[PDB]
Amino acid sequence: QDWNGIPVPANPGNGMTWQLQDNVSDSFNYTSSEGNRPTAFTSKWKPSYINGWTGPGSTIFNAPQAWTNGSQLAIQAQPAGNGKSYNGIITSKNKIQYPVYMEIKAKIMDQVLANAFWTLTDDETQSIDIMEGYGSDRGGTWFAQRMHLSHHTFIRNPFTDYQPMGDATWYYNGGTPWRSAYHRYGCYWKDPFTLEYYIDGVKVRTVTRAEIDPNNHLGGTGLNQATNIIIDCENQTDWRPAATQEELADDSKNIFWVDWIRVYKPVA
Ligand SMILES: OC[C@H]1O[C@H](O)[C@H](O)[C@@H](O[C@@H]2O[C@H]3CO[C@@H]([C@@H]2O)[C@@H]3O[C@@H]2O[C@H](CO)[C@H](O)[C@H](O[C@@H]3O[C@H]4CO[C@@H]([C@@H]3O)[C@@H]4O)[C@H]2O)[C@H]1O
Ligand SMILES: [Ca+2]
Repeated sequence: QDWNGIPVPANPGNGMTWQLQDNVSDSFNYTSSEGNRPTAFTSKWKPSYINGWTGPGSTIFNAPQAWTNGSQLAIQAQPAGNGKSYNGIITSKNKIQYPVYMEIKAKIMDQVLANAFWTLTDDETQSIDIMEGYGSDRGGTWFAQRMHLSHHTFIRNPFTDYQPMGDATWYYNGGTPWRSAYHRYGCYWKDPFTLEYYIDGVKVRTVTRAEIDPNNHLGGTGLNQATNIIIDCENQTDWRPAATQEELADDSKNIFWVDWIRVYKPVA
């Protein structure tokens, strides 16, 4: 695999080591697209959201915009007309649950669109955002230069959304924009109350119990459910400027590239 010899940066415990979870890991070293979906892909992933929802704001999730090129997954955006985009997404066919380390090597788009690697339960109440980036300087240099590290707890009806909002939820890298290179974005979901984030193999943030669910949307369980993996892009016009149609058409800038995803659990 692509990550051969790259250590897992999280601590598996004394007298423990890390073990790869095959069914949610992929080096994406195959070619695939709409009408050419091989087993290497369909055994693990589907190019759609976890249900029929087509995305927030000006997003239109669309299967053709997820594909692979022999070495990387492309999560692509396209013009949809009427101020909207078509947006790539994949989701896992298999669930994961703490304790679990999950990491991608990826390069976000030079777009105002969100690009994210995240989890979401079938009931849509629990989410971890391993990363959520906004690449273009047209969205503000402040955003282009920061990576969002967060999680959500929801009540579905009426819709109520909690995430931590402390300054440490947006991680700065000296002014280098995140669009400029591939980085490794990782998170150890250690238990329902403990999340650690890792960028380029370095621990950059720890979230503990008080920040997990202070409004009690989950009734005291914390982030405890088996959940789905998602990698997507979104046109989040409820709070972001809309992408222009020409930006969405520019294929030198409209692809969120993921070289690989790897997932491990701690073992003796
Ligand atoms: O950028 C990546 C993500 O980052 C953060 O994680 C965000 O929290 C996440 O947005 C969320 O994704 C899901 C979970 O909660 C919201 C949210 O936008 C989303 O789910 C939809 O929420 C809307 C309400 O705003 C609806 O409740 C919708 O329900 C659907 O209703 C019908 C159609 O399909 C089924 C769905 O449940 C139903 O039969 C939710 O899907 C990302 O931005
Ligand atoms: Ca690869």
